[PDB]
Amino acid sequence: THSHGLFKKLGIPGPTPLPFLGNILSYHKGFCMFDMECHKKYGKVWGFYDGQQPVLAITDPDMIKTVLVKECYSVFTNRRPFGPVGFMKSAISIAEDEEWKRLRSLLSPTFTSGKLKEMVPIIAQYGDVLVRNLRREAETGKPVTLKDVFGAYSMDVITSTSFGVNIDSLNNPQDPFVENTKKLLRFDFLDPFFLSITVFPFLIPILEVLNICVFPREVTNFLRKSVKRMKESRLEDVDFLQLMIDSQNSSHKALSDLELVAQSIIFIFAGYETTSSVLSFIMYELATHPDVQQKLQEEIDAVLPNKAPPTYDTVLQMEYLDMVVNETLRLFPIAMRLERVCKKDVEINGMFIPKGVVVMIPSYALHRDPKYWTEPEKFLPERFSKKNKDNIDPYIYTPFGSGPRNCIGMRFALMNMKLALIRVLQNFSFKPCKETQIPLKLSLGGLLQPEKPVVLKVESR
Amino acid sequence: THSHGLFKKLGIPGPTPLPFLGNILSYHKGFCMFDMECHKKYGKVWGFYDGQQPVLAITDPDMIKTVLVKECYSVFTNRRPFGPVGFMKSAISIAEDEEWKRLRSLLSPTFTSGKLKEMVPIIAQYGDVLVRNLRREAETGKPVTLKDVFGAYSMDVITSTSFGVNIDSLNNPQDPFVENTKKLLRFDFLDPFFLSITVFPFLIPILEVLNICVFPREVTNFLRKSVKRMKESRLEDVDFLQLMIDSQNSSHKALSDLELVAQSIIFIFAGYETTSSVLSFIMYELATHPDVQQKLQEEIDAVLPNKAPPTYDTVLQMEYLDMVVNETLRLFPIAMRLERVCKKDVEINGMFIPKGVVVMIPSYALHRDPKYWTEPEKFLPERFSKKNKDNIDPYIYTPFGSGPRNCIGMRFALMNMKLALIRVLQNFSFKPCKETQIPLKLSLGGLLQPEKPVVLKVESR
Ligand code: HEM
Ligand code: HEM
Ligand SMILES: O=C(CCc1cccnc1)N[C@H](CS[C@H](Cc1ccccc1)C(=O)NCCc1cccnc1)Cc1ccccc1
Ligand SMILES: O=C(CCc1cccnc1)N[C@H](CS[C@H](Cc1ccccc1)C(=O)NCCc1cccnc1)Cc1ccccc1
Repeated sequence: THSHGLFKKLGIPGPTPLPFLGNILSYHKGFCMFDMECHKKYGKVWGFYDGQQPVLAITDPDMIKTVLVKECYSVFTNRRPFGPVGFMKSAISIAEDEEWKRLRSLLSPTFTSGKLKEMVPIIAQYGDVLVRNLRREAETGKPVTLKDVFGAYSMDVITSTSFGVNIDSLNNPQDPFVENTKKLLRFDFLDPFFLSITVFPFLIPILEVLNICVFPREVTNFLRKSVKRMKESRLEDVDFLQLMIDSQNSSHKALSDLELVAQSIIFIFAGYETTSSVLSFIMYELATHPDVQQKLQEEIDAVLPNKAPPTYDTVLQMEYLDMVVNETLRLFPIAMRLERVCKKDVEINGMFIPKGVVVMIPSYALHRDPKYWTEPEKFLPERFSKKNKDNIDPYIYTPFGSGPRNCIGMRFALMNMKLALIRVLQNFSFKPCKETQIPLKLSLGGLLQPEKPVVLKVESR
Repeated sequence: THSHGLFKKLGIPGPTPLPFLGNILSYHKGFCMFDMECHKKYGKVWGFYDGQQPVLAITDPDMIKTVLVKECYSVFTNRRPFGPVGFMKSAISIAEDEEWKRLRSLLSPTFTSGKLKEMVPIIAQYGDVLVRNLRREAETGKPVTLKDVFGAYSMDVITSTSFGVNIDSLNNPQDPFVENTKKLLRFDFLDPFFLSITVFPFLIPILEVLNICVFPREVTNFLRKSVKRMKESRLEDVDFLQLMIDSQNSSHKALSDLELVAQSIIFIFAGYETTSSVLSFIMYELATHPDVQQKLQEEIDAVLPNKAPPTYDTVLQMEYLDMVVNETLRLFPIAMRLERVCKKDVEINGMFIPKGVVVMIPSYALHRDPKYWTEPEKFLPERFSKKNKDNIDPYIYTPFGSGPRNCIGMRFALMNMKLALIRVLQNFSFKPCKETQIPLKLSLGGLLQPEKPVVLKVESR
């Protein structure tokens, strides 16, 4: 209990921390639930201890804007440290302060709406590959596991948009380029290893000296040379790698070759498990709400008659599609929490925040708060219609974060997912099976994933 | 050899580092000598590795000013980290960045020339106590160990100028207030413990979690309550404690009670072993250069006839006294090195310095460089006469450092030592004994102290 008396001093409420452990025994239900209960017992602001690390939760919308936007560069610039990360210290999502601001500048033009429009015909091709692999499992006439057919598509989109490799991953389950990227899995921070790091942060330097890394030494070594091969095989003869190779031919130093590999890995990590997981939560909400699934299939047939191919402009045209995606992200925000490290002794919105405190925003707990959402746990896509979309505080619904450090690929991800939904709904309908978990139970761990894999019926239109 | 390829890349020369150990095996001769040899083999700029920590030495005067003065706040603000320090993180000599700048502001008025003039009659009283204890060892007619009679005086000056306690330490060898302060000893950074920290910096966080501290848990606990007792016994009824208690009755927050204890300990640490050690090196240079000792005794008798008591104005009046003190500090600069941590990727005086590099200035090696000193190893106080004192680059001779982070007590220390020398030379002469080590050999460790304790003859005038 070295720093366990800080919140009691400031008068901030919170649960009682055990020595050394702090409040980590409360994670037995998961992040999403320890947050909802704390929002209940204590109100708009409270605190707790991840081991000896004090964490200050905030739920006031005006106070959130100061953290994420206003005092972002001056105060709350970096995320909660974690390791050992090895060379992935150069990834944008991990870099801090000034190294981060240089990386955010060198990679921001990579994610403009102009570059995204040139990636659309490439991503659309794997929508067609997604249909043929789903039509073979539809004539199978038995339940189809979503995260396998969506994982194959998300894998396909990543390998092509980031490196230019074009593989049918579902029909090439043993390709070298596919074998490595499947070993990249989302970090479970309530799992044994990362919990020990939370209680023993002093062990992080020991692991760094042993070259141990949370990113496996082999998948990283496979890409560190694949890039340097492609940087010397494409050279000389619209992928993320090309845009980064173009960037180092000009804040204010060019992207290094190892920094190039770091961002490529972070893009694969980001677009792989997120795209396939969100697409799973959407089809579960459509199969259990056939009214929604039918209405969306009709909007798709109006913009794209004769099962016409979707384009960049035809996708941004659909609004009920954007309503369904936003509503699913409300009930299942894959981030759950937003966090920033306080680097100074500052006073925001009338409250003293000392240096070293981790400020946290419980996104999951705010997405299901009745103070802003009518019938929160119900899947009602009408909240985001242009009639009611104005009653939504942009600092309560933050699926992609907010401020200068929000998700840099928010819009590649939306385009990637909407293109998949359109082609899938132009050829199939989705019914619930007997083994379909209803209602869906979230995993008690540190990931926003279903307890049991989603299984649905798939029929051909 | 994680970061052992940095200097080889930049083209900077330096000795070959072993894996993990780096260049630490070269410290078998000491700091002062590994520095002189490196100044020889490599020139004006070189580098080496304290374990995995790269250290860049610089010896160009214009490049030193940028580090210590110009880019001090922007780049080279903090010293080389070391621990575990516990609550002594709040000491000014240890605090970093903005916490340091706040502490330097709150304690700068404590060390003005105005406050020092009010401390003179107090310090002068223990000059008289120094004489009587030396006159009893003069009629003993046998060699007198200097660091025992000067340690008693330096102890006396510290307890009175910092807390107001007045003890004859040499005749009260068992006083509670004297027993604790004698347990404070200068850190030997070439000793087993601090060398292990250099090779295993990842062990510092482990020791911090076990409340282990390089400052003994007992001497610190004795002063942490002695202050809070005196802060409640003097309250309510010219010491360093009073000036700090006055400071917390006004950048820009008042001094905390624990921060008060931290600075008091750093003042005791500073003024104790330094004052007694420098006074030992001076009397050794006077006893082995009787021409100097006689000339100074005559200058003292001109300003202060009839063994008149020295005052603040009569001390600043003497110039040969100031010449002797400066020349002794040239041959024995107790700091040996000046160091700063580079916090940015900067380019100073036409050289790229990457982040995380420790910039080092070899003070001992520059004080004995023939490129600026004629006959460097000879004790010639005439270098600092107002005739030749202009041929001395203020960035080569830096016994008290330079820039915004120089020694805050440079001038309390000079006044403390000169007052002792005057009273001692007004009553005694110092002859060398048979056991007098001639020439004096410095210790092969990490401290600038004699191999054997200095022993001299003392006769009454
Ligand atoms: C449904 C899909 C996705 C969602 C919901 C999502 C959400 C988020 C959230 C909540 C953050 C943290 C924002 C904050 O801390 O304030 C974030 C950061 C980030 N995301 Fe995403 N993301 C998605 C997909 C992607 C994709 C496909 C990429 C591809 C490059 C990507 C790249 C990044 C990066 C680089 C960051 C860190 C930005 C920085 O630190 O400067 N994300 N995302
Ligand atoms: C012969 C006596 C002394 C000598 C030669 C000496 C020399 C030095 C040197 C070389 C430095 C480092 C400067 C740098 O890093 O640029 C320093 C720092 C310092 N000294 Fe002294 N010193 C002496 C006595 C004292 C005394 C009596 C005090 C009493 C308070 C004191 C207080 C300090 C402090 C607080 C610092 C750190 C300043 C900071 O980090 O802001 N020193 N000294
Ligand atoms: O720091 C923390 C908190 C540490 C902690 C917690 C509790 C206790 N003790 C310590 N967690 C994130 C840093 S690692 C993040 C992990 C990840 C998330 C989703 C999918 C794959 C991988 C990652 O690799 N992201 C790459 C890019 C990406 C991934 C997903 C969506 N968009 C973009 C912070 C973070 C969260 C979300 C998004 C980005 C970063
Ligand atoms: O950081 C370092 C380098 C660490 C390292 C080295 C090698 C390898 N790996 C790591 N060393 C100093 C920080 S501790 C200093 C120690 C000390 C010196 C003299 C007397 C008593 C105590 C201290 O307690 N000083 C208090 C005030 C004082 C003491 C003496 C003279 N004036 C003022 C830096 C420092 C040097 C000199 C002066 C101040 C600070």
